[PDB]
Order: sequence, then C-alpha cells, then structure tokens
Amino acid sequence: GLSDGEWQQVLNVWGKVEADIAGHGQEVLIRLFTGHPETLEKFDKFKHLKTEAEMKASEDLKKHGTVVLTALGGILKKKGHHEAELKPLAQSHATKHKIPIKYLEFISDAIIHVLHSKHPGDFGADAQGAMTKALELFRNDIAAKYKELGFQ
Ligand SMILES: O=N[O-]
Ligand SMILES: O=N[O-]
Ligand SMILES: O=N[O-]
Ligand code: NA
Repeated sequence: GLSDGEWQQVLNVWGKVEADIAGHGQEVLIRLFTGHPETLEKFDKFKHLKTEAEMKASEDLKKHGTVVLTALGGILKKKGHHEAELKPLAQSHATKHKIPIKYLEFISDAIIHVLHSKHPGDFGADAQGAMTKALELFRNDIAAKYKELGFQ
C-alpha cells in the first residue's frame, strides 16, 4: 500500500499526463507494441500496423491510447480503492481478450518509460518509485482475479 505522500506524487505526475493525454496515450502504446511485438498481435484492430510511422499516423490508436490512460487515471485517483474496476477489467482482459498478466507489466514499464521521457524534471527516482508501486498494486489485485478465473 502506498503512503499519502506516495499517492500525492502519483497524482502530481498524472497531472502532466492530463495536459496531453492523447500524446501520452499514443507514445505509451507505441512503446509497448514496438518493445514487445507479441502485445500488438493481441489487438485485432491494430495488428495491420507494421511500422512506427503507421502507428503514429493511426488516429484510432491515438484515440484508444486516450481511452486507456483515462481509465488508468480513474483507477489511480481511487488510491487503491478500485475494487469496482477489478472484476470488469480482469473479466475483459482475461476472458474476452486473453491478455497475460505479463502484458500488464509491459504496459506499466511503457508508462514509466514515457513518463520519464517527458517529465525528467518531475519524475525523478522517488516519483518513479511511487508510480511503479501504484501500477504494481493494481496489477497485483488483477492477478488475484485472473487466479480466481483460472486464466492461462
Ligand atoms: O490498450 N489497452 O487496452
Ligand atoms: O474502460 N474502462 O476500463
Ligand atoms: O517499455 N519499457 O521500457
Ligand atoms: Na473493461
């Protein structure tokens, strides 16, 4: 569980994301799909994208990036009280979309990467750690719902 100061650092960093949610969303998904090509393969609507240039040109990928980070913002603002988001997201991601927990780790790595690549001057090591802990908390809670379902 995060401290009050850790949550405050998480949500302060998140303010930077909200100044350009679309640009953030696009860069996180590009980082994910290029760094871990298996992840792109799970997304039927984006698997036609073959280069970084095609990815950057897709208005739909940019939209989806906005939708995903907006949903993540919603979760982070609950400061761990996100139980109501767990079954639905685990259910869509485990059951509908067959997304391993490992891929959730990859997008967490991507978020941290893109956050540091844009906000060097805020997202110092301590803020990185707090953000990592917030992302890990959500993933750990999703993992228990994957285990409940027997996902493989
Ligand atoms: O891209 N997460 O749906
Ligand atoms: O779309 N909410 O995860
Ligand atoms: O995208 N992980 O560095
Ligand atoms: Na969902």
